[PDB]
Amino acid sequence: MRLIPLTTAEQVGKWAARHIVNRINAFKPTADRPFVLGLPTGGTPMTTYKALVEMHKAGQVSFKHVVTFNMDEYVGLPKEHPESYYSFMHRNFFDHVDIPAENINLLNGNAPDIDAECRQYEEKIRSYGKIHLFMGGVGNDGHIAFNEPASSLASRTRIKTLTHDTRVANSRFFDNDVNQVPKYALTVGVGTLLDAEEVMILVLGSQKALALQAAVEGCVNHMWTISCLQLHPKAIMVCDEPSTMELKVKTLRYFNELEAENIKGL
Amino acid sequence: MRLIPLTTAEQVGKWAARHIVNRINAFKPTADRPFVLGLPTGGTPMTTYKALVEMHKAGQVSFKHVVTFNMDEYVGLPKEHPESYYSFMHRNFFDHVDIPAENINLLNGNAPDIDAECRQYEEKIRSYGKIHLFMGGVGNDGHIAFNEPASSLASRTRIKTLTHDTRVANSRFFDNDVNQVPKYALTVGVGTLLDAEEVMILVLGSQKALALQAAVEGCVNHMWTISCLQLHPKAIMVCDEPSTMELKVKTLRYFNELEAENIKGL
Amino acid sequence: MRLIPLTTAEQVGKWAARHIVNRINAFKPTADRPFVLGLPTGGTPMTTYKALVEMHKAGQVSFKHVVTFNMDEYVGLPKEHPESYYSFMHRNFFDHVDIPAENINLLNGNAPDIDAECRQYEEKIRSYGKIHLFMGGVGNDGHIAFNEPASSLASRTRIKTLTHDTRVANSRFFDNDVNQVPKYALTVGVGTLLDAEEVMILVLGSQKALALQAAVEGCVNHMWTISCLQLHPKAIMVCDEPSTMELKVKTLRYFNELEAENIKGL
Amino acid sequence: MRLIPLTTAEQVGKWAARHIVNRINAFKPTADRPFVLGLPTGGTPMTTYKALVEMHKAGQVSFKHVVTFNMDEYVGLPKEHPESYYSFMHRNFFDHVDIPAENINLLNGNAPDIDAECRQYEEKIRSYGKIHLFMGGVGNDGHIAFNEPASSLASRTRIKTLTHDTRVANSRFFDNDVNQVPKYALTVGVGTLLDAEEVMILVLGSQKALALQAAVEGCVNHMWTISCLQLHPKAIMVCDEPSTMELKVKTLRYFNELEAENIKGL
Amino acid sequence: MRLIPLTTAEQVGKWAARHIVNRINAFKPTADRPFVLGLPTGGTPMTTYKALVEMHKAGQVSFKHVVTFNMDEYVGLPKEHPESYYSFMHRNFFDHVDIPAENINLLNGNAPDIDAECRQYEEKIRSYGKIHLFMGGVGNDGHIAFNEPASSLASRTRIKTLTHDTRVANSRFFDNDVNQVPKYALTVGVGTLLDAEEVMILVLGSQKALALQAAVEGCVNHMWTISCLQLHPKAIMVCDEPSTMELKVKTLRYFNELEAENIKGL
Amino acid sequence: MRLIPLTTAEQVGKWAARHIVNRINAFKPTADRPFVLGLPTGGTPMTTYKALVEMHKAGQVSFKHVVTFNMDEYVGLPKEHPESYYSFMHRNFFDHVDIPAENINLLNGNAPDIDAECRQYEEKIRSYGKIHLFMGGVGNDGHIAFNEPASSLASRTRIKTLTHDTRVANSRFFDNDVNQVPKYALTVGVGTLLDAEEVMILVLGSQKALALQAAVEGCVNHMWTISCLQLHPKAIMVCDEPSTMELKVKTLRYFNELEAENIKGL
Ligand SMILES: CC(=O)N[C@@H]1[C@@H](O)[C@H](O)[C@@H](COP(=O)(O)O)O[C@@H]1O
Ligand SMILES: CC(=O)N[C@@H]1[C@@H](O)[C@H](O)[C@@H](COP(=O)(O)O)O[C@@H]1O
Ligand SMILES: CC(=O)N[C@@H]1[C@@H](O)[C@H](O)[C@@H](COP(=O)(O)O)O[C@@H]1O
Ligand SMILES: CC(=O)N[C@@H]1[C@@H](O)[C@H](O)[C@@H](COP(=O)(O)O)O[C@@H]1O
Ligand SMILES: CC(=O)N[C@@H]1[C@@H](O)[C@H](O)[C@@H](COP(=O)(O)O)O[C@@H]1O
Ligand SMILES: CC(=O)N[C@@H]1[C@@H](O)[C@H](O)[C@@H](COP(=O)(O)O)O[C@@H]1O
Repeated sequence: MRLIPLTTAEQVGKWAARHIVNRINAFKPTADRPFVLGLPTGGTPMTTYKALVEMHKAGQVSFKHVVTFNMDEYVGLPKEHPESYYSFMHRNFFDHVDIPAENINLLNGNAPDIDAECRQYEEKIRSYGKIHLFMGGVGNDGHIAFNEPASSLASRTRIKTLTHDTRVANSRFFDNDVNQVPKYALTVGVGTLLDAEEVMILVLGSQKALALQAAVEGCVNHMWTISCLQLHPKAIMVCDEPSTMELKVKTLRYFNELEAENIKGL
Repeated sequence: MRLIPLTTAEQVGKWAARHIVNRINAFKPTADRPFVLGLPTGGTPMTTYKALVEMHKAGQVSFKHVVTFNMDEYVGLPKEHPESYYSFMHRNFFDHVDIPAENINLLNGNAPDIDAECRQYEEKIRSYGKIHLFMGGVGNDGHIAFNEPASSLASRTRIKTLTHDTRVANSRFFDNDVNQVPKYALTVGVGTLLDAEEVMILVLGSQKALALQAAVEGCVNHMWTISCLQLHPKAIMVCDEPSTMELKVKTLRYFNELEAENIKGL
Repeated sequence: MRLIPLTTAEQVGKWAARHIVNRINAFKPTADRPFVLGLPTGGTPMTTYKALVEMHKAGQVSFKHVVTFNMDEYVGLPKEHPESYYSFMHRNFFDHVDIPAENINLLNGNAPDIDAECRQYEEKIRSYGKIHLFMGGVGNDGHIAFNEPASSLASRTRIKTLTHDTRVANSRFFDNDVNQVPKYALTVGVGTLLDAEEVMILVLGSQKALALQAAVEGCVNHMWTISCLQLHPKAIMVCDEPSTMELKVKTLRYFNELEAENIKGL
Repeated sequence: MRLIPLTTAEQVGKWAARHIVNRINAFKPTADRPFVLGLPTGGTPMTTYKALVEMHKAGQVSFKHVVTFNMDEYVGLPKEHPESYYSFMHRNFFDHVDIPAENINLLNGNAPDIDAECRQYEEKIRSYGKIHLFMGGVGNDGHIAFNEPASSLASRTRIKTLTHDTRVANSRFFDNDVNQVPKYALTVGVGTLLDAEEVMILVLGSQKALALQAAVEGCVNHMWTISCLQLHPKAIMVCDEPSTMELKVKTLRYFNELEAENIKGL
Repeated sequence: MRLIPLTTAEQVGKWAARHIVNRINAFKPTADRPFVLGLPTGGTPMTTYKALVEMHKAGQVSFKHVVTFNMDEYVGLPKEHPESYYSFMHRNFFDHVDIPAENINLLNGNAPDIDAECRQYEEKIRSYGKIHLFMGGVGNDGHIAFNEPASSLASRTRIKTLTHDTRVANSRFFDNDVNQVPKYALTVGVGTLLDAEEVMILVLGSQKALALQAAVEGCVNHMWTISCLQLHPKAIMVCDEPSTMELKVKTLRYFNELEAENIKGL
Repeated sequence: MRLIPLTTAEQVGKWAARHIVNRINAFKPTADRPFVLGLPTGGTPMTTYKALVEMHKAGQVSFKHVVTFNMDEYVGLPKEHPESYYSFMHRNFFDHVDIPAENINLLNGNAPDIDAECRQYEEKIRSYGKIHLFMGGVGNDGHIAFNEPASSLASRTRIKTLTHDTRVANSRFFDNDVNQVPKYALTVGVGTLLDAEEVMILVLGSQKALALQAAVEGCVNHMWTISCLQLHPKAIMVCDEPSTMELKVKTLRYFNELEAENIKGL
């Protein structure tokens, strides 16, 4: 696992965007061989989306040949609701880039047949082969996507019932009313993520400090699903300062020496 | 992982039996495509066996097309001994149902070639493809089948030496004489169980409270082999009240909200 | 997992050598079907190398048909340096046995293309199929090979930056000057080791007590990479007395009863 | 320790306030023998001060012979500042009760000699002899009063430097500008608190769930000073529902039945 | 702390009983200066009372000038009930020794004013001044006397409500009917115990293995009140073999060599 | 607790030595009111004694009215032996300062009645009244003085039997022959230490990293007696860089800013 210890969310987003652009550009995607990118929503990826749009506008990247897959979506939330994940992704990313509409994949939380929706979603990823880079965040309770505590570390895309705390946390976007936050969501499983070629998790803020420690210094367990990355051959966690506060001095020292050159864009 | 928090062993057995019957019936087994069921012995599955026999007698299930595989068997215990696992399974289940004798699989603890016995057992499961549902219990020390502490989480069917505590625990059936409990047993491995399509563990009594916590809230480790279910994509633990006492309030609250409808047979 | 609780490093080496000889002899290697052995360096395997040379001289084993692969090698250390792993292996083993030079595999820490070196190394193991028995030691911090804390449990052969503590520990061989210990090394990954048919770890001295406990009684985690053996279907740890001091009385009692006969060569 | 498991903050306040009134009335304070009360600030005791004001107005209690001591005060913040603990206390409590100015004892955070201030404060308590009941809350990191992690469990009243985390927590009352909150504060020590005849801690909210677990289920340590209550002969923890989420089912079960009759008052 | 590692309960009793006799005889009790002895009930001290009776009959000790105090007593159970601690003590000890009735002090669980009872009890001890040796056992959850988990480490003699687990444990003496065991009990507190000049705890059985580990290797906390012995200047733990199974090899090693000569008495 | 985070042992010594001088000079010792100083041996305080000698020679401090007490002494080792703590103290400190022989108090490990020795020692301290400052180090397993793991947190001066590990640690001064180091030692107890008005512990080296974490972040327990400082009202830990490697980033951050001005002295 690589851990990039940065100072601010701004730097985090600049590092992540830069890494994505480099993967894409080094890959040289075509219409017959596209780059498959997995994406998250939430407050965490905002700086990364901001920097990506910039770079695109500056002619640094083209998503003309990039296929995207999102991690999850709320169940029973109208697609046009400002807070639906479909809305988020268009408002903050899709509307500003040159990605073909047929290249965008999102789960339908209003699918009449939930199981069919999830299976087809997995079948859609398979037809492309694999996700080259899956970007994500981490929940306060250590959840990756909506794979809440007690989720199988070998789980696939399926419906999950949101923890009360996740709902309270997400009430931010629902004018602080937990009663308005959807109780369920369609989400890719831990095994789905483990199948990605590279996984990049963004960690920002003190609220994630415990989740980072569980991920870095904790053991593999299903209560903190982010611990699954210990089993992934190519995981990177990009962090800011407050999120590293629960780590041991030696752990951070090691990562600091490691990424010294790699983080000095300046 | 799903955890069904019930109150009594009676309810546990009624839930388990019901789940098995539904799997079988929904599967619609034929002679060319049989349902493969993995089974345990011990005090734990008694209520489940009781309810299964009932349902069969009431014409709710037919084991005419069900192939069974048992988890383990004592080494060096005569097959006719009342306490041999072969005896247990016939006395409490086989004698009362319409399952063909050629459809029953049990390990021979008196096999002259222990390795040959175990290999053939694994070869027999393979010829059928896979075990559709493996039912089991959990030991006080967290063992699944006889995969005692320090057993490989990728182990296959093999011979294992019983822990002293397991023997003392099992002395119940040997008129409380530990000296009469077999020191060894042939058992399916953790990897053998992980290969099952669905795994259903029954947890009953306060003696299992620590094992349940290790399974639900603990990390993956080989000292408590029941933790292997965290790696299984389809595990269910059916519990009574005393076995949930070591769990965190939040953990039980989550599972209670989850199974509210699913447990209200009434 | 099997754990052989011996008393001295001498006995440890005699047990390990004996086990290797038995594997080789029982295997009956030919030029068309050679025995593939993975090997370590460091202070730990000295007694085992000593006993192996003896047995060979006594006509008990022939490495004429054995292919070897070493775990790691220092980056940027001249091959002729007495402390290079290449030097170690020739000085303490190769020079004294009848193994063909074309049967020896070592990583080139001076490879101009580090990635190419590591990939080819993995390709070389694959061409042979698999490593039949991989012998190794364990670091104070729980590292297996140079898979330092925070290494992926699914990692392959690659370059790794040595922890400061590992360097201080290895300064023994560099006349106690940490500044002389190479900062990097080419090493086989955890997944590379997990792929071996059998893994035998030698644990000697009180300095390894914490690493042994992490391995035996701890949970699977990437901070203590030796915990990966819990996932291996055929691991054995051969220990002396001081290295078992952190284990629970019950754990050692179990292993003592288990290996009573198997360790009484006398 | 007694732990009163309630559902709501309103209930906590009603319970706590009734407890104080009962103790005072049983004591029968007079001019020569006043009842000494220790009090806190923060959002936690708001419902309690409210209820207390209700009871006084209703003629249920009089503070005419109650001497009070507050836990702490910010250093350098002007007395008349709306957020000084002096203002909080008057705005929320003193302004509505019949307590004579003589009886109010608050730490002077703007004293010329901070060392002398703290010492005279401890002297004040001693002069009266003993604080009969000390009410307080608990910080998110378990700090009691301003005895931050790593404070001595035998500490007395002194100047203390706040944890960045505490400042972030308190920034709420300073328009969320961490730069606004005072870096230092005068506070009673853990020893001062342990000297109190009875200690009642109010726990409200999910943010305090870890602190509550540390206090009830953890060991005594100076990182979570709230754990010092395990050494107190008369300690009570009054909690609302979300604060008990990290406790064990058995832990909450025990307390629920103990306090059953004691909370049915409604 | 001293820990006497023995093999059998008979040895524990013989050791413990010799210790008491030695202390008494060294003390040279008289009418004005009696030796004060604290005593427990339960299955644990059976071998000790037996040995003690043997020694007295043999003319080795006399209790004519020994004042005794028992740890606890069930509330509401009639004195003459075969299971009241009053009956246990007489049936098993007093009936066979020369202790005058005056010297026997037991808690009256059927007193009209439970509060007054506990207080007078503490007064009794103070009148004599000090308990020279307090013998006791440890519950499965580490409770000492009836100071159940969450009791204050500074508690005094008071009424206590038993844990459901304790009641299940004690149901043995009530024909295994949990409904038969008293929900309450008067008991000496942890403080009362810590006031004893010397405390000797007998640990027998596998059921006490976790409690013994908590006491010796755990931290001080009120969940396992037996941990309070870490703060005692003169504490001894006398154990049989299965009770030491959760300790570390090094822990038991240390104690074994310390007590080597001390237990060879046979 | 205060923790002074320094980089080098030289800095630790300079800091610690300045602290002692400051305290002495502020105290203004005289013949009737001497300053009582507790002192340790071992490699840890070498830089401190050196600095102290420098300051005395420079006319900054005088020990003419300082009474000193040492923590411990080997039993059975002749006084004049180069490694007796008596020799260490004179060779390294007393020989260079103006302290009169009358003022030196060392434990006599070759006394005819070890019990009487320890008791008179405690009497010596009491006669002076109080040790104003006790300087000491911490063992690798966190033992303070020779109060090895499992010593009472309320212990007094007594004979103690060393842990094999401690002997291995001290064999350095006995030509690395463990057989050379004394199995027993007279030592001040944890209680004796807690009675000191102020306790300053010097922590140097990576070998002490776990002990430092136990002391600062662990719970109070008798396995790591250094944890007793959490109950002390005036404790200071002076550390070099590698000793802080197991602490949390936040823990070291806190202390760094507290002591910022306090260590800039250089
Ligand atoms: C409607 C609903 O919420 N269904 C989910 C199911 O999809 C999931 O598989 C299981 C937990 O299992 P997992 O997290 O291990 O997949 O919980 C619930 O049954
Ligand atoms: C006769 C006997 O008891 N043999 C078992 C062996 O079958 C098992 O493989 C090993 C533990 O390994 P495992 O639990 O990881 O398979 O212990 C013993 O050697
Ligand atoms: C030059 C160097 O040191 N490169 C390594 C890289 O090879 C390794 O993959 C990664 C940790 O990841 P891993 O331990 O999980 O493979 O750390 C560093 O980036
Ligand atoms: C100005 C200031 O912040 N002073 C405090 C001091 O009062 C306190 O004693 C010590 C920690 O110790 P304690 O928390 O154990 O008293 O830290 C700081 O030096
Ligand atoms: C009737 C009854 O059960 N009373 C006890 C009380 O005596 C005890 O003080 C408290 C717990 O506190 P302690 O264990 O810390 O004294 O719980 C209960 O209220
Ligand atoms: C000769 C010898 O080694 N005596 C000590 C004794 O002095 C000490 O009190 C006890 C442990 O108790 P403590 O460490 O709690 O005092 O162990 C040993 O018996």
